[PDB]
Amino acid sequence: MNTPEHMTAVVQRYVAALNAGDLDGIVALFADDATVEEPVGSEPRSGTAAIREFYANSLKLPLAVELTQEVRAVANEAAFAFTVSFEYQGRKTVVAPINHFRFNGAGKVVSMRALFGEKNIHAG
Amino acid sequence: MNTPEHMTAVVQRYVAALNAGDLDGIVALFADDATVEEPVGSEPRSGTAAIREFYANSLKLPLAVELTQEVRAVANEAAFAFTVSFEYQGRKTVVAPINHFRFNGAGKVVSMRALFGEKNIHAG
Repeated sequence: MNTPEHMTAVVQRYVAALNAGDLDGIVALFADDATVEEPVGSEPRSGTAAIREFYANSLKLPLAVELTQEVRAVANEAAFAFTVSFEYQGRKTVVAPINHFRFNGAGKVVSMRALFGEKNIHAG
Repeated sequence: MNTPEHMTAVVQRYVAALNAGDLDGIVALFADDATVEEPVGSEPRSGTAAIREFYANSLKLPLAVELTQEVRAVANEAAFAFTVSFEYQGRKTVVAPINHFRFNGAGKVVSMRALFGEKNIHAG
């Protein structure tokens, strides 16, 4: 099993890499065969290439990401609440998802699911 | 597909039924083939009898439960952050999970998974 300390450090590093626009640092947290489903209910992206492209695309505008409560981490999984803020054409948006990671035996993320709907998308 | 507003009202009903110690009102939110897994990594309880027993066990102590952020709801799923406190012989414990619900076509909860570990629990 993963330790909660490792899974919590990863979640913190994810947030910091998003804030830094550090694309390589984000992708390095994932397994080679990982999948990302964001938002929940959309079609999943699988493998390094598609995941790197997903994050490259999510970083087209500067993002401010804040973890907004403690990380929950138990049994090879972690969940966390956060916000992502950005501005486009003079309009600010703040999105507030809950993300879920599952980790493999080597401590890499094998699955990310980002759960948020239209009610979790707010004005800046 | 479920509505985010139906899912959100069920999360609030759940929380309200826990606070009132209303065992029937909790179990009525679940499908008769639902599974509950709390904490994540423990053996899942499946079906009405086991789900009623699971909540009867939770309700052996008085609970104070409150949502601590807005509910996330999309597709057929919801996730929520909350705290639960309870007291046994004058000693109080507070726990901060993130729960995830999946709902069926009829709007009942077909699966609840509760993520938290010892780092999210504070006794006395």
